[PDB]
Amino acid sequence: SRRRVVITGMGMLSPLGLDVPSSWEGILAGRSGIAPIEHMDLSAYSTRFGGSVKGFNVEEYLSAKEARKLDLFIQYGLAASFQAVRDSGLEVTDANRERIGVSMGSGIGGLTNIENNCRSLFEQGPRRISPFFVPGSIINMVSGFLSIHLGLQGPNYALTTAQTTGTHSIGMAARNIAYGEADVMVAGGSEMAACGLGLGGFGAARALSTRNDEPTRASRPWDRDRDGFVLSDGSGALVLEELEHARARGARIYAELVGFGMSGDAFHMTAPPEDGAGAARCMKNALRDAGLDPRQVDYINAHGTSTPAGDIAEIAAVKSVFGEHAHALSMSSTKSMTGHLLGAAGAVEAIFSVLALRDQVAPPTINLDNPDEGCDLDLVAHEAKPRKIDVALSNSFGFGGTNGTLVFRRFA
Amino acid sequence: SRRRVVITGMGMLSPLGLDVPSSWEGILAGRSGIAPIEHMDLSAYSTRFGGSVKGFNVEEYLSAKEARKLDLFIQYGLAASFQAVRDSGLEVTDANRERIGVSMGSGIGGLTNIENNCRSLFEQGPRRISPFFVPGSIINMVSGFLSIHLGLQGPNYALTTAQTTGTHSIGMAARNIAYGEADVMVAGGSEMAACGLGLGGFGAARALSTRNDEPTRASRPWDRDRDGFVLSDGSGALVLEELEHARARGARIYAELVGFGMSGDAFHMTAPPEDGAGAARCMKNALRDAGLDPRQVDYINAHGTSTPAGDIAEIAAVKSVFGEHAHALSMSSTKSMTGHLLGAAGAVEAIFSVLALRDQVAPPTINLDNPDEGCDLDLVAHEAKPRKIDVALSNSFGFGGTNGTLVFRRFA
Ligand SMILES: C[C@@H](O)CCn1cccn1
Repeated sequence: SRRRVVITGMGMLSPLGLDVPSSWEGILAGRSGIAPIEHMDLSAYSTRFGGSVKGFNVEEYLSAKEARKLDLFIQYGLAASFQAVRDSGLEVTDANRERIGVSMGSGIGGLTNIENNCRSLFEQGPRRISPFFVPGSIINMVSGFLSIHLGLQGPNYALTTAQTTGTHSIGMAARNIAYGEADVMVAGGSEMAACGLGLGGFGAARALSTRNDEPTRASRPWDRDRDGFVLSDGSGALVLEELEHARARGARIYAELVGFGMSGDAFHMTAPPEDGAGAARCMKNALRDAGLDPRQVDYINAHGTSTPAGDIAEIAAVKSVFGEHAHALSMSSTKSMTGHLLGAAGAVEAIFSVLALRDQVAPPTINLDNPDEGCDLDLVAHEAKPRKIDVALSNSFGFGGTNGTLVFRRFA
Repeated sequence: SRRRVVITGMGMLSPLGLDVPSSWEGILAGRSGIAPIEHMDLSAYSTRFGGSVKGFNVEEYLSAKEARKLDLFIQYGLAASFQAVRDSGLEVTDANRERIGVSMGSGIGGLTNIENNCRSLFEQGPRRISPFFVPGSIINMVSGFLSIHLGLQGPNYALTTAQTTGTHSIGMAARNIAYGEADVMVAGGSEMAACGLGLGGFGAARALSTRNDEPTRASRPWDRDRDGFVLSDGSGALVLEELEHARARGARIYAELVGFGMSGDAFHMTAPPEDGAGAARCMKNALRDAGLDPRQVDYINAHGTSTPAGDIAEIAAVKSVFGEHAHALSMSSTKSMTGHLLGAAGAVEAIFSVLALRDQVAPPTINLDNPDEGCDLDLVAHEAKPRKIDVALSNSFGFGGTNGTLVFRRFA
């Protein structure tokens, strides 16, 4: 019968910090992690900035020998996973290793490594492709490498659902625990899409902000002057654990995961429907799964991408789901500060939602100077808002019309 | 408690055929789908052959214009998915569309597209990258395009667990139905990694057979002269359906999906442990999940990739799990004929497992001329074996030590 699931550990690399506390300090201070990209020459590109992880030292985690074989998205996902496992205090033993699994996902995976090997193939020949090309690039190898390093023998998989990946990863990992397939899961996502193919491919779709001359103001969810998403890198990981398992070992519990929703839009390969119908279906599924009155929702960490169509679809979905209560809850987009971590967005934002519960504060939507037509909810413009938060919801929406919603609540 | 899950539709593209019945006729005849790869200069490569899909006409499924947007692996997954839904006879309606979802995955995804867009980026710069590069390449677009085309609003996601993808996709879709999150799921996987990067990437790891002189004899699982796997393309899709839902509409039921196992080896990035400990745990988990004794198993569709370490690990796992029943079951590798479809392997092999139950016949392991040391099980060498089959397993073992097992049972 369905077990309860709590959060006992969290880990992060983001454009605001090399761990959770440093990132959250930046979130609550309204700080932007966005800057001109330094790691490559983008003069031929329409977008030349994004949210880089600054000063990442892989030798805090892995030998230089192993790090050299692994795409940055794997290095970032292992960094966040190791932080989360250490934060949990959990000791892996022969008695429990078969009951601990991992579900760390990515939207795009090891595009930097694939591009660099493609360069070798075309400039030199196939004999110069790395022997580590496949295991160092493919998306399931955060789960694989974490399992090898920590001895995790539970369910071992990876989701790839574009910008919904981190939220789906955490929800499905929670279902694994709820249904008794595991007692502990490390779940979340990682992304490092800031290579020519990533910036070029999103640039070709004209999906990205082109505010090159003022990168910290580019990400402006629900602002009338928004012009697309800001591409960002990093990772979030959470240790999910069955409630009685956590209680038995005296774990510190940050919050309980009470609800998860999925829905498909079935509308368009890339565009969200203007009325947010799929997002509304998804939230309603999540609230019913959590056994809640929608009026219990205090805080929503929106997807809030800073796209014209995305941001207004989310307002429409929240109004449809919450009715008059839409005007009482607080909703913010932390992408205003972090940018869009794609398959890691739902993972870092789940962590921000749990910290909103721990600290009783709604993170701001920075850059919300002139709310657009109909964007008239409490969007926590400019500055963090201390408030009562018993229930927090984190939404994600992606290409393919794929939607996820997580519902967290205070645990006493 | 849990609902029962049955298979009511199947669809496939393989090196043997452009549908299930053509592919299956090849399987029972012991035919190879392996040949030198055409319309591609592989002079500089150590492997020049594989399993291609021959004569695929995407305009049976999509307009030319929609097809131009999508990588071949997405085209192949949509072909299998549309076939499976047609084969099921299911009528999607406003009354059931929120109860029908999709989980079609891929191991490596859009390599061909990445390679072609790399060419443009390196030669001409980012302004020649296609606008559809991202949504036409990412792994969740089979699920996305299928949901949009058929109006499916249920759970919409995509797994990527390397060579385990198709098995995990089917198993987790079965969990969705069993636990009441959906009544119908389209599940499986697709792959087209025959590009410079795929042949070059596996080649650099010296993982591929290099038997260029006799491609049809390259894939020789458990044979003492095997020298690595054969890379193959295609797709498999199954319609999974809650039993009472199938019975109410008069569905044709092929078989019941009674068990699903997952485990992680936690051993090595690409190699299984010599004793197949992880594969043994995974099969034991799948049998416990089905409430079956190892002695009830009649037929195993092996992962059976034709790698030195993989093939011998599976023999050890089967001996461990099955004890004095290990010789009574029949175990065959259909990869002897199809080669290794990577993330689609588990999907086409679940279909072959279901058809082994329908037709009471174990498919052959072709090329098994000289069984290796300790390879003394009933490996169905050379020729199909009519036999009693009530319970059939299908195993997948992938990079990162990720394991999956499905258990199918005759339905009457
Ligand atoms: C001082 C910190 O960077 C330690 C990171 N860490 C290594 C394993 C788990 N957390």
